[PDB]
Amino acid sequence: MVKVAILGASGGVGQPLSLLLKLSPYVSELALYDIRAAEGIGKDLSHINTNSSCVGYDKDSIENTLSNAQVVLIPAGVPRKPGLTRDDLFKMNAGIVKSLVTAVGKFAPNARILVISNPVNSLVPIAVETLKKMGKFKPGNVMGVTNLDLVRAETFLVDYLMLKNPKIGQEQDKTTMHRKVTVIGGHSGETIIPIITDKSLVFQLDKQYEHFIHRVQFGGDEIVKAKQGAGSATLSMAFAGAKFAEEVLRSFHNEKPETESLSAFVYLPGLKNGKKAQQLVGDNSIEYFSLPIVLRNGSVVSIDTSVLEKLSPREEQLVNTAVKELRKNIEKGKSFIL
Amino acid sequence: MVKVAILGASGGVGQPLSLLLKLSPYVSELALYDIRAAEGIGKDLSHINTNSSCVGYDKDSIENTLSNAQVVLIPAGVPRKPGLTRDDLFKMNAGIVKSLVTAVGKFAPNARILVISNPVNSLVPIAVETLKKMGKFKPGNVMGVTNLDLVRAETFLVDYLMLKNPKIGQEQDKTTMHRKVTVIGGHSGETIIPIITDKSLVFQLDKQYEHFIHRVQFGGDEIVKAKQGAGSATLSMAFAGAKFAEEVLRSFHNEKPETESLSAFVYLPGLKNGKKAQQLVGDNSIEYFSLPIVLRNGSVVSIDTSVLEKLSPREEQLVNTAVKELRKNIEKGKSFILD
Ligand SMILES: NC(=O)c1ccc[n+]([C@@H]2O[C@H](COP(=O)([O-])OP(=O)(O)OC[C@H]3O[C@@H](n4cnc5c(N)ncnc54)[C@H](O)[C@@H]3O)[C@@H](O)[C@H]2O)c1
Ligand SMILES: NC(=O)c1ccc[n+]([C@@H]2O[C@H](COP(=O)([O-])OP(=O)(O)OC[C@H]3O[C@@H](n4cnc5c(N)ncnc54)[C@H](O)[C@@H]3O)[C@@H](O)[C@H]2O)c1
Ligand SMILES: O=C([O-])CC(=O)C(=O)O
Ligand SMILES: O=C([O-])CC(=O)C(=O)O
Repeated sequence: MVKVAILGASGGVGQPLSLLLKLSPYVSELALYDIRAAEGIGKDLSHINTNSSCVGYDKDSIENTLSNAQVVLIPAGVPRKPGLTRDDLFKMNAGIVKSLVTAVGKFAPNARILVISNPVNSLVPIAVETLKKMGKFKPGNVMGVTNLDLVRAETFLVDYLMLKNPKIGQEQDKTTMHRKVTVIGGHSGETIIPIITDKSLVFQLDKQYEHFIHRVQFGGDEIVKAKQGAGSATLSMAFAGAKFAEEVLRSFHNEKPETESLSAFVYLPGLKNGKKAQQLVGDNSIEYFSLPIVLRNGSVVSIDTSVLEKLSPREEQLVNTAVKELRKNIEKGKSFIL
Repeated sequence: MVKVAILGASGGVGQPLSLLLKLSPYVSELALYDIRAAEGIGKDLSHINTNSSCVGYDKDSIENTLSNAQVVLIPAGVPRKPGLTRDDLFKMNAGIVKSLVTAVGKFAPNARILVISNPVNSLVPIAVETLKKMGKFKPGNVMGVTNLDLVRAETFLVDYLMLKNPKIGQEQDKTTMHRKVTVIGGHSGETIIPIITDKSLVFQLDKQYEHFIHRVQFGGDEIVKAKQGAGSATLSMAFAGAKFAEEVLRSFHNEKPETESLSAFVYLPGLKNGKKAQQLVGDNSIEYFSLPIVLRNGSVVSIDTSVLEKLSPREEQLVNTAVKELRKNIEKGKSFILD
């Protein structure tokens, strides 16, 4: 059935991501690539008694890694650290994503590409425009992994209900809260739009609602601070990213997604209902948004816009703020490569 | 239901181990402790949408880490390195285990203590002899985690079958192969004893038997070599360690273990059928061996000796060489405390 490659497998995200993917029953080969250390990490994980073969490859061996792959996860990139501006991160990461995605376009042009590298809002456009340049772009096959934002929302909605109201918070199970909240937009504090779909819950949060919003939005900053400068979220990204990959993998075996309204940052003009999404977010030419997606054989075949149809006034304002930032993020991406 | 603490949570083994423990439905509170970085790693994991509450703690907060902990995982240690002698490696890890186990004795004396630190064969006797001296030693509660040996055995059994007979290789599920192989003894190449139960797997293996047996025993080395001196097994360890802790945690909630003949390195004299095990291994005073255990409520209540009762002439030969070296491993640990 399905070969997964992981480009950037040896990093803080990449190792535990590789570990979690070795545990997936949907994977048949697992290939790990990095500029260093991947062969040892693959060997390490090949001892695990799950059915997948796991090989890591050296820095000169991206082709062996990619050849025949159906899904390509990209945790490669440079993470936030104290000596580094957003613009530093943007340019270094843009080079990485370009080379790795050019490698995909040459060695496995049909694979579903799941981009973890940050800034997702501008690097996804880099991915797409690189593939378009190559004549290799399939819009269903390029996904910005924004699912860590959904993981946080689920977690924080329970943690904020516990605080306000130990009554209601008892009955909440963090593992199933995706029934009650959906995250859309982009992946930065200006662009993350948490949409509580259970309107009762919005009211029960009361004055903790605005804190909840802010917490989901700035979760990235929170871990950077916790890790005392040197480090960003790694382990929980690995988790979120493997969860998303597992939905993409499910969809090769004709199975229902476990997350209701699973979102990824996708190219609206190439996907069904993208034009309706554009209108619904108030901007007729915006090219990318993180929105709930429908998967078949690991490709996005439609966008489900339901969550855009019942926005509160407050949420409309979050959308508006997101759109204006996103337009700039996208343009910075496209123009770095055009 | 249960509070879990991880001492050494920021290391190569500890971070992935902590992530897997965050995903356990059996855990109420997950507490992480290291000489460095454990607070950020706890915060990172706290964002994961599973029900456990995860908090990390600085080097001076082992007190709050251990308070009400019922299960303590110890991945803290120094791993193998291109530089280090056997004896210098031992010295460093001995101090770390004595020190962390003392704190357990002081702040969570009832906890089930799961020792991942290596050398397991000597570090588990150090934890016991530390606890005895404090008057806080319960034999059911100290377990050297040897589960990675089982994991490799399961996996190399299939890898080796494939290359011999693909018809049968392909028939196997790497994941449930703890019904067809059980590992006993110690955790080192001289002490690991893979008992292929289901015998006709041994004849298909043919001259790949001695090759397989050796692959399992020297798994650690293989990773050290594959990581080109700079690290040992981490992620597979976190996996094998987390599975093992899961069986421990599972036994708190009236559930059968998922792993048949689940082994761990335990103190024979303090344990039901421990005497029977010593006889069956051909050493009446050997105080430690990794053997299938029965867990009631986190604690080892008996040793199941079945697996020693029926042994090939080759398997008794493996028991023999393991016991000789284990005596020295156990003495090397006991004397570190009994000095
Ligand atoms: N999408 C999200 O929600 C989210 C969350 C957390 C982190 N991130 C991002 O994920 C990325 C990785 O973070 P980390 O903490 O794992 O960083 P890291 O520096 O620990 O690891 C990145 C890895 O990428 C590898 N790499 C670099 N260039 C490469 C190339 N050309 N080919 C293959 N591999 C290469 C490095 O060797 C390293 O092993 C960062 O860009 C970070 O901003 C995204
Ligand atoms: N049982 C097994 O089968 C098995 C398998 C693999 C590794 N190991 C062993 O596990 C240990 C960990 O290896 P690793 O690769 O994670 O090493 P590492 O060096 O990556 O991790 C060691 C961690 O232990 C911490 N530590 C040291 N002293 C401490 C103390 N007093 N209190 C709290 N934390 C402390 C360090 O700060 C670090 O975060 C080693 O001894 C290694 O050989 C055992
Ligand atoms: O904040 C960062 O740089 C990494 C990230 O995307 C996150 O944790 O959300
Ligand atoms: O070999 C080492 O040094 C670490 C270990 O215990 C293993 O991988 O089995």
